[PDB]
Amino acid sequence: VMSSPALPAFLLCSTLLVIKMYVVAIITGQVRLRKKAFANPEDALRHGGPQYCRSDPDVERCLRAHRNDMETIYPFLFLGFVYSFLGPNPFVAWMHFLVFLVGRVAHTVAYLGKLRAPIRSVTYTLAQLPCASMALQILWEAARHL
Amino acid sequence: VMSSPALPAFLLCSTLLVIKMYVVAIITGQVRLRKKAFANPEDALRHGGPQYCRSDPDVERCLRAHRNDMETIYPFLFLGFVYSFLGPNPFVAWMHFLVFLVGRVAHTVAYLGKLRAPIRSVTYTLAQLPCASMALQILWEAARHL
Amino acid sequence: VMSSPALPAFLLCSTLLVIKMYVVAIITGQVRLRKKAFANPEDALRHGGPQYCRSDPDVERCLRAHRNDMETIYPFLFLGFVYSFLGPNPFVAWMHFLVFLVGRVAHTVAYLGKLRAPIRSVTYTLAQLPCASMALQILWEAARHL
Ligand SMILES: Cc1ccccc1-c1ccc(-c2ccc3c(c2)c(C)c(CC(C)(C)C(=O)O)n3Cc2ccc(Cl)cc2)cc1F
Ligand SMILES: Cc1ccccc1-c1ccc(-c2ccc3c(c2)c(C)c(CC(C)(C)C(=O)O)n3Cc2ccc(Cl)cc2)cc1F
Ligand SMILES: Cc1ccccc1-c1ccc(-c2ccc3c(c2)c(C)c(CC(C)(C)C(=O)O)n3Cc2ccc(Cl)cc2)cc1F
Ligand SMILES: CCCCCCCCO[C@@H]1O[C@H](CO)[C@@H](O)[C@H](O)[C@H]1O
Ligand SMILES: CCCCCCCCO[C@@H]1O[C@H](CO)[C@@H](O)[C@H](O)[C@H]1O
Ligand SMILES: CCCCCCCCO[C@@H]1O[C@H](CO)[C@@H](O)[C@H](O)[C@H]1O
Ligand SMILES: N[C@@H](CCC(=O)N[C@@H](CS)C(=O)NCC(=O)O)C(=O)O
Ligand SMILES: N[C@@H](CCC(=O)N[C@@H](CS)C(=O)NCC(=O)O)C(=O)O
Ligand SMILES: N[C@@H](CCC(=O)N[C@@H](CS)C(=O)NCC(=O)O)C(=O)O
Ligand SMILES: CCCCCCO[C@@H]1O[C@H](CO)[C@@H](O)[C@H](O)[C@H]1O
Ligand SMILES: CCCCCCO[C@@H]1O[C@H](CO)[C@@H](O)[C@H](O)[C@H]1O
Ligand SMILES: CCCCCCO[C@@H]1O[C@H](CO)[C@@H](O)[C@H](O)[C@H]1O
Repeated sequence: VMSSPALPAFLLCSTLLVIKMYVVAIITGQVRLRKKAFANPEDALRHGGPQYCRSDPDVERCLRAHRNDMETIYPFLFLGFVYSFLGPNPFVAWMHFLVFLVGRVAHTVAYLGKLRAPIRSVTYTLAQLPCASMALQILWEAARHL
Repeated sequence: VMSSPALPAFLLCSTLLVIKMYVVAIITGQVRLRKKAFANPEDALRHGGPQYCRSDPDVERCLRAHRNDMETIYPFLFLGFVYSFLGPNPFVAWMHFLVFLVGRVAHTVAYLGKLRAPIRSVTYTLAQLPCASMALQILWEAARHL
Repeated sequence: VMSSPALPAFLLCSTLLVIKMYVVAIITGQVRLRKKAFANPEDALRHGGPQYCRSDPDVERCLRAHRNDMETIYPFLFLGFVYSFLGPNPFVAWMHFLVFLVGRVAHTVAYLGKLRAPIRSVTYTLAQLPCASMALQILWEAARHL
């Protein structure tokens, strides 16, 4: 974990974000149970009957939050890991990881909590900024070593 | 690959799971062809006409299995890789990877095979357990190096 | 970045592909705005009224392209990284990464541009070939170190 000074901070933030995705998965399951809205007939038949194989807006919302996480957090897992080894300024790297962590936690709160627009959109944008920054830095480092 | 004693086992299990996801992708395509259920008008027009741009429950099921894989296997690729470098007991690490591999293969069989509830849900839970375990271990290691 | 001769090429191609996924995300948002097709009532109410919380075929197409990217590019991020450290022939490794990069960029163009079948399907197949190749190579290396 001490292979680079920024690595511990990266691993802390990334792992917290993975756990945060698992929290969304757990919430999704609980909403399915509460609202009796199952994706599969085999699930529905165990939990009240075939009529409960149905869509639900809250389930769909949970799935959107989880999908958006997959569209954003998974790239961060890659970019942040590589970036940790490019010798960035420790504080600067910290700030990249923290902005992503805070932005993404806020995104899930804004999504699942149905907060007014443009709160969710702003949190998404905030979090994407350090990702764009790391991506460009990796490009320069990779290109110059070709 | 010998950068850590647990790494070969991790790389074997992870790569098998990636191949298992590709198998789901291949099955999905075959179901689309068999059931004539295409997502795109350009596909449908090559394969019988515009009426074949349509949803199908078996195609949707394949997509759910693939999506669930993305929600679970992708985090494992990250967590398991990092965990391999934290000096875990070789046998203990093996067990983490094997439980995930077996649980996830069983999950796909239970999903695509339409096995009775709660078989699929149990396989998902089984496989998530070693992921939660690795995530916590990474948190402790990262935090203590800050 | 010089931990292995193939690594710079891998990091260049992978990071470009992550940026290419972000481009799809940006396009998706712009299509939502242009076509007034929002996934969430809170978005719709800021942008003209509740009737604009609705699906749209172009938005759905963008989401399919992005999802297909998640089904294919994310595995490449893992496989290509590991493969970079297995001492492959530099030119051979380059070719694996370039075929994936070109195939995937072409895939997005074919998907979003609604090009005739089987153009998109062929680009997908082309790009999967080096992934299958790397996966098998990782399997052999991992297995022989057990
Ligand atoms: C900077 C970056 C780097 C890497 C990847 C993506 C991006 C990136 C690119 C673009 C955007 C990006 C693009 C449109 C954006 C925004 C951000 C924001 C914050 C708004 C809301 C505003 C502030 C106008 C408001 O409502 O007042 N719009 C309009 C909008 C609103 C709803 C929907 Cl569904 C789609 C589009 C956000 C990003 F994170
Ligand atoms: C432990 C862990 C670590 C990390 C991430 C997630 C989790 C995790 C957390 C919670 C669960 C978790 C939550 C509800 C669960 C289960 C597991 C299981 C196995 C059941 C079925 C039972 C056994 C009751 C039955 O039917 O008899 N329920 C109820 C249920 C059933 C169907 C649907 Cl769609 C949603 C919820 C599964 C997990 F893997
Ligand atoms: C080789 C590999 C390695 C790893 C993972 C997957 C794969 C992999 C496996 C299979 C395929 C794979 C499977 C069916 C394929 C193709 C490739 C191609 C190119 C076609 C179009 C043809 C050429 C027949 C035409 O239309 O003339 N079909 C038929 C088809 C068409 C549309 C839909 Cl929705 C589903 C299936 C593509 C792959 F990339
Ligand atoms: C990481 C997981 C974050 C979970 C954030 C959940 C925010 C829940 O927020 C709640 O949402 C309800 C309906 O959506 C509203 O009725 C409540 O007013 C609101 O408190
Ligand atoms: C990694 C890929 C695993 C593929 C597992 C596929 C299991 C197929 O299982 C089959 O499913 C059919 C319909 O779903 C049933 O009619 C059959 O009884 C059953 O054998
Ligand atoms: C990485 C992002 C790639 C973007 C490729 C977008 C290709 C757009 O292609 C355009 O699509 C329109 C409708 O789909 C058609 O009407 C136009 O003829 C076509 O030029
Ligand atoms: N897949 C996204 C691509 C763009 C994006 O990520 N937008 C942000 C800010 S508006 C978001 O939170 N999207 C909601 C979602 O993905 O469900 C979408 O459909 O909107
Ligand atoms: N996205 C999941 C989150 C929870 C989850 O992964 N549940 C397991 C056990 S019930 C599952 O197999 N879900 C089916 C699916 O994701 O389609 C869901 O909608 O259910
Ligand atoms: N999830 C894919 C699995 C197979 C696949 O990736 N097919 C390629 C070639 S036909 C594709 O471009 N699929 C379109 C898509 O995923 O939306 C599907 O539903 O088709
Ligand atoms: C998409 C808008 C976000 C801009 C990200 C800024 O990212 C910055 O880019 C500079 C030039 O590449 C780099 O020198 C710098 O290290 C990086 O932080
Ligand atoms: C979510 C329920 C799964 C529990 C995972 C247990 O995980 C365990 O956690 C302990 C305390 O952090 C660790 O000491 C131990 O290494 C780890 O295997
Ligand atoms: C799914 C069809 C794609 C085939 C990928 C070919 O992949 C090849 O496999 C050989 C045998 O494992 C390896 O010796 C070779 O390094 C690899 O490039």
